[PDB]
Amino acid sequence: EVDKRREINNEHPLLMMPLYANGEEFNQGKYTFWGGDTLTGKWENIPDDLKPYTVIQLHPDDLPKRDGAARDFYEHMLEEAAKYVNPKTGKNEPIPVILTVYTAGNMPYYTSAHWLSTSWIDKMYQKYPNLHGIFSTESYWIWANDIENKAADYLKVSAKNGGYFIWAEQNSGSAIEKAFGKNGKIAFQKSVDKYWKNLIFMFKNTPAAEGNDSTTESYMKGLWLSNHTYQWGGLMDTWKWYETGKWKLFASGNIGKSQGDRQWLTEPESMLGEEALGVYLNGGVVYNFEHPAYTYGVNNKESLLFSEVIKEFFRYVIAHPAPSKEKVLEDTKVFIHGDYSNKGNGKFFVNVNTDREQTPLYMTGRYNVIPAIPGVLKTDKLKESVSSSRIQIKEITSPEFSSTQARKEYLNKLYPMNYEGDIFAQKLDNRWFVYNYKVNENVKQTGKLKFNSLEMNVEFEPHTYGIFERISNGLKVNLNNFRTNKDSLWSNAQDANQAKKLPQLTKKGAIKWIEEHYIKDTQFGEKRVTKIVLRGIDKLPTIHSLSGTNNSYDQPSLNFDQKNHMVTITINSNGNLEFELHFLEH
Ligand SMILES: C[C@@H]1O[C@@H](O[C@@H]2[C@@H](O)[C@@H](O)[C@@H](CO)O[C@H]2O)[C@@H](O)[C@H](O)[C@@H]1O
Repeated sequence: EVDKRREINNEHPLLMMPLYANGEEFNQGKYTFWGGDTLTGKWENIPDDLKPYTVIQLHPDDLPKRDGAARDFYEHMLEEAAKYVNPKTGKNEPIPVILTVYTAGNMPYYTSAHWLSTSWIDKMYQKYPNLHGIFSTESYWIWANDIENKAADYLKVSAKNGGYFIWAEQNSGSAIEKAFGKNGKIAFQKSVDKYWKNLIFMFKNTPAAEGNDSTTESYMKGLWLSNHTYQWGGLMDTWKWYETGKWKLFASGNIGKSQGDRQWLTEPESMLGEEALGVYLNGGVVYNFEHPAYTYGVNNKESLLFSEVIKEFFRYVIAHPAPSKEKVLEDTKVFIHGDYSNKGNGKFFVNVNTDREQTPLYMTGRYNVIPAIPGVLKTDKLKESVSSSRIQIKEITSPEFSSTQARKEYLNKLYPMNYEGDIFAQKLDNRWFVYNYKVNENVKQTGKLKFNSLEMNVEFEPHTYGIFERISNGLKVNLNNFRTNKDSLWSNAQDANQAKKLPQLTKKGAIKWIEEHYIKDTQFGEKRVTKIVLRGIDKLPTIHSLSGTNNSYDQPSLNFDQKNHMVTITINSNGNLEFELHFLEH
């Protein structure tokens, strides 16, 4: 094993920071990125506390589809990264980079990445110590005849150099199963046997109409737990709103895949945090997002989605490392072996822990994410673990998984009910994680959570998550319900028919909209109410260390009922929020 170029694990998580090449400007002799970020400027902007956990991911986007274009662009940017000087200290501090080397099956009619040989990648790794890895993303819809063979070579060249091969894919058309050899293409299977410690496997939740979110995430987790990948994570994509045909928030009717650039702007900001919790709570540690202009920003500035949701979430997962492999193994009661593609794909989990076929959220944390690996793989390394002795490893073809009802009846024997209410909640140590699981329905949810004898009842609007930690002197609360008003994008359309017929915003138009109406002159959402009721409290709690998104919250209201030893906390806000309540139990 050659020494790893960086650590990627629960204590050293990874936020990929995408920069997409502007191929139009490349044709004009310029080296630029869509949205106006620069490599140096973006890196400089990254808060210093996050720099150790953040890597610039170059993507070749619409560079010309000809030999040399991607190499030229990439070499230019690798040089810029390598030569970077920290202005505050005058020292050369090479910027860490991941290159996107494979996408859309590397077809020459789809991507300039086609013309990036493994020889060239090896050369770049050897020339640039700051090249930490290479990335393959989104080939499920164009599963090239040699994709597994190519993937083996990317993993091997990364292992040769101590870098990581990172692959983001969704289980559409059995993609994840095929990657590991389902249909007899076993080169990557063999590569992973040798080099899994240099592999990161991520979901890519883009193709949302196909509903493969839960099954792909199950596989990512299972592959990690069974030593087929070093770590896992996910790429969470606001284009899901386009893929599923949604339009104005909460509006009825479906417009199909007709208004892409309006659609990728509309997903509520805080919903990205809801998605990211599924990674974190299940031991994943690598995070990436699209569309980058909305999820990260433009012109070397942070979007509000980034500053108020993603940045704060990522800081949280650094301060509170995700559960380790050992911990997740100890907690796992059921591990599935077999192909979801033969058991309804995403339908497998509908009415088990997801509320519908097309969602990136869960409706209960009772089972967490049930880990699985494809049928082609073996569970030998899983069983060799000192931490796997109490796991029931079950074939997906088992009677226990034959129907929705059978799944719950089986899982309920091993995963006890641990809260009440129709809401998502999951407990880790002294922390309850809660969110409203509605996607595009304006419906409040309620739940009853306990910390031993202390009862906490919550009421949440959609697009709201919270983290409630019992601390020695009371409760720490982190709340995020940040959701700006996107109705302006949908003006002039009273119904779905009209919305479908709107003029296209276009890619350039959406970037401009972000600049003119999101980075500045933002149409913030209305403050909305969250309720928290604590029962079993001695005296009126005190509030401490209150902070959050500027101008986004009223002072929380505390109403203590001495006779009933309870307090009702009413919050009116739209943003991230943090505070501690200090109290004793009765
Ligand atoms: C092949 C992929 O292209 C880009 O993503 C596409 C988006 O640009 C958009 O068209 C959505 C629509 O749902 O589909 C995408 O496939 C890249 O961002 C991605 O990394 C792939 O290269």
